[PDB]
Amino acid sequence: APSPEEKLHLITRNLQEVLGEEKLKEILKERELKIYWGTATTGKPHVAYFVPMSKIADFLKAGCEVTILFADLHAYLDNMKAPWELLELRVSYYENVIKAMLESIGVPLEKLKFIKGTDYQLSKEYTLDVYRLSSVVTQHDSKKAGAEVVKQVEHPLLSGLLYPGLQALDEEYLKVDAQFGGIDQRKIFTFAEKYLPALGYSKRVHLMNPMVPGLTGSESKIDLLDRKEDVKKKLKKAFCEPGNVENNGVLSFIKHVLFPLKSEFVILRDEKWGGNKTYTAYVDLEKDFAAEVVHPGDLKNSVEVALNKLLDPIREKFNTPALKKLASAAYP
Amino acid sequence: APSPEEKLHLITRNLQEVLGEEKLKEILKERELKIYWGTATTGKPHVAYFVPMSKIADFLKAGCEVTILFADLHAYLDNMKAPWELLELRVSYYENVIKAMLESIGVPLEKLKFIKGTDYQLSKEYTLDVYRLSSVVTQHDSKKAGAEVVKQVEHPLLSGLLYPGLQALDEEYLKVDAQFGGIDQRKIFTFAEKYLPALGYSKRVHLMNPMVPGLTGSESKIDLLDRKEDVKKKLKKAFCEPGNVENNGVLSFIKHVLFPLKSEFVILRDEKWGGNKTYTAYVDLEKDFAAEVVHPGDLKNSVEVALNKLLDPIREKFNTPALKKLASAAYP
Repeated sequence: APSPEEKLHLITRNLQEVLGEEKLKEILKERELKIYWGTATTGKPHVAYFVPMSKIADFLKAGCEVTILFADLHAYLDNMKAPWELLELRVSYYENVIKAMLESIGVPLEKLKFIKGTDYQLSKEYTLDVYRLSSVVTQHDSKKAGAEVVKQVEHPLLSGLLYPGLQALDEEYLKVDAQFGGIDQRKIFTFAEKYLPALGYSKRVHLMNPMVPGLTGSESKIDLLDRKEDVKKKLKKAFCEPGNVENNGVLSFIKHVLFPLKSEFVILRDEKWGGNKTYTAYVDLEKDFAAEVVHPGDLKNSVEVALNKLLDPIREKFNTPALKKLASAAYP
Repeated sequence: APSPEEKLHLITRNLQEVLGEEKLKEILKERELKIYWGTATTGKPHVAYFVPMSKIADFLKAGCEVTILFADLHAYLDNMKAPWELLELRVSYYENVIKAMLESIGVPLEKLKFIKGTDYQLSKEYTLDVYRLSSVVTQHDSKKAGAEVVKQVEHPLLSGLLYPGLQALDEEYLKVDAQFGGIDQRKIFTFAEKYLPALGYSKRVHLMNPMVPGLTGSESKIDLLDRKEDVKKKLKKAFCEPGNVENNGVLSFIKHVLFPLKSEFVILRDEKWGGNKTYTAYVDLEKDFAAEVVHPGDLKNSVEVALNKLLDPIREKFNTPALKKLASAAYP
């Protein structure tokens, strides 16, 4: 063990949609799945970044080979004045924060690979394939395909129409069986399934997470390096309506990040209201929240303790001289 | 000699339009002009190809450094099934026919350079600049810019929007001061003058020939290798209306190809109608044609003799075993 059925469950739990189940099962009967996930390197990640990271951890725990693609070429093109280093210092900050996050979750990293787009997206073979793609991709499909995902400008750039085919070719050049992302990427993924065969390449399996509401919703966001006192204050302002299970950023963070750690979640609650309870199925926590026997305040306190456990080793790592230095440069 | 004024006259005679006269004169006060001209390598050239070749000959005679860019990458992308070799055999046919044409005109070739697009259009620096261009070129300007020139399809390809910026970057990567082409390329040329500075590169001088009506007008066309008997028959079917000087493919071929050889043209005419006459100014031939004292038949006979003089060494070169072989392969 784990068996092919167990691997399939770990790979696909919590996803909104799977494209390519037939090929996914054929691969898992024989060998480990190869998957990539792309990240931008521009913003400053906050605790929402744990939602894709929780699936990356699942893939690693299932035995998959996981490549994380850092989009540095794209980052430079959306801010060409944005000085050289600063872009690659931010790539380096993202690489170090992802490693720390996965170490905190607690998964084996031997099969995790980090690649930068510029490592190969300017190579002659890849560029020739981009030209081939431009000679079969209609201008329509590229906008259609990119109908969301591409930031929407008034005088839109050519760059926008190139994005979908570059993402498709990354599947082939990273030599993976599958790409993971969000359901908001669905039209990019179906574009890749249509047009890779035109170039003689295989369509890939596509794994799509839901768009998970933010924890604070339901700067102002909890940064991965925020200290305990600010985690505490920001979570106490989090929206969390009593009995609301359908649209609740606190429950969503438990479903997608905290419950999966050990397939359980501890609610901290005063003895007066029943004392602590350990849930072994998310649906059971949902039922009690909908019944209003788990109060929002207690839900938030329960998330605060578990989240601070996840953040503690990351904050400690980033307070060493070498990473404290990097964080300041990447984000003056 | 020749002086800067003489070079300017040879470079710009017969053009429809010059963009960049100020920079052109500044360069010719100091050094030789560097110019490129691009050619496709797909069709089978016919005698109309002498119209751009006559300007290439002028540039060489003026002392310019001339680069001819063979668009082989573009040729492959518009026919990817179109087998490898066959595309490059056609590049080789075009290289050999241009050399023979210029040798027949009689110009020095020391400063003529042949480059294939694939020699550099897949290089990392060039590709990065293509991505930079895509991040400043609006999708509008590229279609606007490409409003003619790009073959017009119903479900148009992305490839079409890339063409104008690739042509612009060729100016920089070929390290020229100027690009020559047809007036039908004007919107591509003004695109290059707008967007090269965005990348930190200089705008170029642009030299534009008119769109010259075909000789036969005014397969069915005279191929550069057609034998004398077929030249004769095809020219006798050429349209050439008596007294018509404004739209006359026979007069246009004389203006753009034959008169420039020695800045004269001999009309062959029977003694009954005045005998032969040597014109030293095209306007003088135009006046006599408009006066109907040069008959269409005599105009055509005069072109037949001069054209067969131009074609004779080309036909002889292409009848050697090595070039006869190449012609058949390039065009089964």
